[PDB]
Formats: sequence, C-alpha cells, structure tokens
Amino acid sequence: KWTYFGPDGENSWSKKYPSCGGLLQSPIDLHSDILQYDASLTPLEFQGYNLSANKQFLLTNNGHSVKLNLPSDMHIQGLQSRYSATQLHLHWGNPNDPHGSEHTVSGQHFAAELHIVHYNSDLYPDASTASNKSEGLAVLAVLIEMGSFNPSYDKIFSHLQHVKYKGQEAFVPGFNIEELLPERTAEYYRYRGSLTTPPCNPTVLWTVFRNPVQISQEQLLALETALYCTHMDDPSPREMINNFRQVQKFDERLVYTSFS
Amino acid sequence: KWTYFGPDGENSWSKKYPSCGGLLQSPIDLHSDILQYDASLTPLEFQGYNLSANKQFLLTNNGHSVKLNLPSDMHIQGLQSRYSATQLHLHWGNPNDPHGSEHTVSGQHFAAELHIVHYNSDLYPDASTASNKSEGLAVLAVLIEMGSFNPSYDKIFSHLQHVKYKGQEAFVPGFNIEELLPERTAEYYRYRGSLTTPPCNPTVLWTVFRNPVQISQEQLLALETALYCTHMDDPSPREMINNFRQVQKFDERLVYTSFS
Ligand SMILES: COC(=O)CCCNC(=O)c1cc(S(N)(=O)=O)c(Cl)cc1SC1CCCCC1
Ligand SMILES: COC(=O)CCCNC(=O)c1cc(S(N)(=O)=O)c(Cl)cc1SC1CCCCC1
Ligand SMILES: [Zn+2]
Ligand SMILES: [Zn+2]
Repeated sequence: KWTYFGPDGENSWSKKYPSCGGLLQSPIDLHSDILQYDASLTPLEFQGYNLSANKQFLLTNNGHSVKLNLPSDMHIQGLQSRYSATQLHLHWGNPNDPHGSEHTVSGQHFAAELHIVHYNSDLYPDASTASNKSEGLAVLAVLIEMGSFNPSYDKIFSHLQHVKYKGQEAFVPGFNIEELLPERTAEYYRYRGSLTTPPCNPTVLWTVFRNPVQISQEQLLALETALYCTHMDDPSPREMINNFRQVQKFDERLVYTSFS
Repeated sequence: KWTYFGPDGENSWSKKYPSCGGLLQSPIDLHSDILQYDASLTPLEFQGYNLSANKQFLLTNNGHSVKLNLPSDMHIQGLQSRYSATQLHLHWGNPNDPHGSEHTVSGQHFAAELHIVHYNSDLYPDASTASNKSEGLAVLAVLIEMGSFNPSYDKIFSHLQHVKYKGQEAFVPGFNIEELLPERTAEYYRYRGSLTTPPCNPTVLWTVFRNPVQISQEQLLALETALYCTHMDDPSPREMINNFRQVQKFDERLVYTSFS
C-alpha cells in the first residue's frame, strides 16, 4: 500500500493519498533564514507522562515504524486546546548512512527522530476523527544523535526483539515518557504542517525541540537492524530502514522559535 | 502538465509520469557516507565547446527553464561512448531565497545549477530516442554560488528579456561553453540517476563538478525575475522561480568521486 522504497515510495503517496501532494507538507529543513523568535511561545507542560508501572502499553511493528500506544490521560498543557497522547514512534536511516531524522537543521539530518503524537481531545473524540480536522493533531519531535547510552530509550529498545516482523506486538510496562525528551524543552521550533506519513493531512501543530537527545552507537544500530517491514512468513523480507520522508519545500513561510 | 509549486508540483509528477516514482531518481545530496573514490574516473575532455561568436544558437523559454540548443559537433570525450551536446539549461530559486540548486552538498543548496545535456550519439540518432534507453544521456552539472559577476554566464543572461514567456525564442551568439565550467574539472562526482524533470527517465550518467562557479547577486536577481512559466497572453501568469526538484532517496546507490 505505501513504502519508503521503490514503486510505492514517497513520490507515489499522492496517488492514493492526495494530501501528500497538497499544502503545508512536513517535514522541512529548519534553517536560520526562516526562523522567527516568538515571545508568545511559552513552555509546554507534560501531564500524565509518568505512566503507571502497573499498566502495560502495546508496542507494535506496523510495517512502517515501531509504535508504542499511549493513554489519553497523558497530555500536553500549554496550547489553546488540550492535546491528548495517542502513540509515539520513530524514524531512522541505516547502518551505511545513519542519518534518518525527518526534520533537518541547517541541512543536517540527525541520526533518528522520535514523534509523540497527540490529538485535540477538547474538540474530537479520538485521534482518527481529529486527524483530518482543523487543529486536529500536535506532535512533539525529538532529534536523536549518537552519544552516551540512554537507559530511558532502552525501556523501548529492549523490546524490539519481540516486534521484529509486521503485525507482531509486545507489552511495555509504563515508564516516565518525559525521560525521552531532551534538555531545555522550553527551547523549540513551532510551525503548522502535516503528517509526514500517509495520509499526509495538513492538520499537525509541530513542536521540534531545539536540543537533541543521545543514544549509544549500539542503541542506534539495534534500532536500524532489529525490524522488518514484512510479515514473518513473507518470502521476500524487507529490512525496516530509511523510514523517513524527504524534506518538503517551505516557501514564503516562517518557523517560530521559543529561543532568540 | 507539471510545475514546481502546488497541485501539479513534484509530489504529484508520478500521477502522470510513472518514472518520477521509480528508482534511481535525481537530484541527490552529496554527503560523505555515500561517496566512494574511484581511481578509474579519468578527466573528461570538452570538444567543440568553443562555439563560433559569428554563429548563433537558439535560446528558448520552454515553460520550465531557459534552454540553449547546442550543436551535436559539441561532445564529451572520455566516457565509454561518445556523448554529443543537445542543450543546456538552469535551475534556480527566487529573489528572497536564492538557494535553488538541485544537487546539494552536505545538505546545503547552492544558488543555482547549470545542466549541459548530452546523448549517446554512438547508439542513438537524437536525444529524445536516447532519453528512454540504457546509457542514453550524460549530464554535466555545475553548482553556482552567489559571488563575482560572471561575464560568460552573462552571454546567456543578457538575452533573458527576449524569452520572458513560454514558447519565446531568441538567438545567442556562440561563446566558449567551457567558460561556464569550474576550476579543476578533473574533480567530479559521478553517479547513475535520472532526468530531474518529468518524465524522470532513469537513463542519466551524472557528472557533478566538485567546484562551484560564481555569478553575482544582480545576475541571480535577473535570472529570478525575468522569466514566466506561462505564455505572454496567459491571464494567470506564473513566475519561473524555484524550478528545482527536492533531493531523492539513494535506493542503495553510491556516488563515485574522481578525487580522494
Ligand atoms: C495506513 O497507514 C497510515 O495511514 C499511518 C501509518 C503510520 N503513521 C503514523 O503512525 C503517524 C505518523 C505521524 S507523524 N510521523 O507525522 O508524527 C502522525 Cl502525526 C500520525 C500518525 S498515525 C495517525 C494517522 C491518521 C489516523 C490517526 C492516527
Ligand atoms: C515533460 O518533458 C519535458 O517537456 C522536459 C522539459 C524540461 N526538461 C528538460 O529539458 C530536461 C532536463 C534534464 S535534467 N534537468 O535532468 O538535466 C534532462 Cl537530462 C533532459 C531534459 S529534456 C530531454 C528531452 C528529450 C531529449 C533531450 C533530453
Ligand atoms: Zn513520525
Ligand atoms: Zn536540469
């Protein structure tokens, strides 16, 4: 149906998913010429992010990414509407070219990128209904670079063995999702954009934190090598690598920054 | 019909031009992880590039770029077949964002890009026939940065006001096309890719010179303000700006370098 490689790749998404060729597409290059300081961009509060260690949360390989389901009582405070969590997932490159972030900064890819997807729960009953509606979604984006081992990211990565193939599922004990966020979360880029995957609805309020997090070389290699896009019994297995969209044109538009 | 902006822009080309969603697409980002030095990449020789100043060559606005028709006596010596010139054209950005090269280097756009299109004249009777055939085309790409006034590029730019609208044609006296090339032409990037416009046939042997040339801010502003994608009488005129494709996924390709 859709892929990041070959005939069903990103240049063909618009055939079945017309919004992928429409307005307000993400991701984009965040570069000095288009940044504008906005003193109105106050710090977000992360509420209910400390997930009950007594709850288990579904981890899925959906053939596009690895996705952790999140509970709706987890939310962002600070925007006009409350935005409630639905899921998080990641984007990455491959061991030969370990630069698979979606957003770039001054033309540079980061190793990987985490998305924590939220929906406008003040206006909409669920993320599906919100996804194609005004003010529907808000995503927190964390840029990931290689560095020190990260025990918080290992709370997800330690389970990748159990979701190797498309359709496979595992359970993750609740942990503090705020541990996945970088230093100085008050420092971020903000713009109106889209889902970076089909159906590419232009309904996302993007918050890209200024500061990256670090995971070890072994953690990054595990993420790049652990998963397949294909079902376990597929006779032509496809490694899940390079699951990021190319940057989109962004002309006559600003990205607002919470930092000078 | 196709454009670089809005509904008929590059994310939609594959709807009408299936190769635009196929493999081996251009342009690409030239970055260290995908470069490989290849000592077999010997210097190209540019034969019959010194066009007589007493002859004249047809400049055309084709609604996508400004193109100069070249004589088939003009050719590249050094490849495994003779490649004869057919045309040169450019890609550029806009007055407020003069960063419209197609290829990028470590994620940075240059101001503009020159393409000198050649076809395999050993095998094919013309460029159109060569264009959908194995080994059919060879393009020389020159990266253009904002710098000093360039008298050689001005031999083209001085005629822009005669080809303002789609379908307009003007004659340019011959000059030495080698003057459009940079210093140290022996140093280049080489890879297999495609037309960067529809129909995006994956039939181009790319040579991108390592070193950029300079043209002035005033030359870029002329190029960025002179031309229209539309006919002179079109009631919905469209400025010919930002006529570059976004960089493409590598699809496991390497880029070979003639320089270590
Ligand atoms: C058939 O496959 C799909 O439509 C979506 C699959 C993968 N996409 C997501 O998981 C996804 C990604 C983003 S991103 N990369 O922009 O942060 C976002 Cl914002 C949302 C979703 S899932 C969303 C899709 C529409 C219905 C609600 C759930
Ligand atoms: C839908 O087709 C067109 O009208 C093409 C118009 C613009 N494209 C080109 O002129 C063109 C561009 C490149 S690039 N930007 O990759 O260097 C190349 Cl390699 C070839 C062509 S035109 C093609 C036409 C067939 C004979 C000559 C080559
Ligand atoms: Zn995402
Ligand atoms: Zn071109």
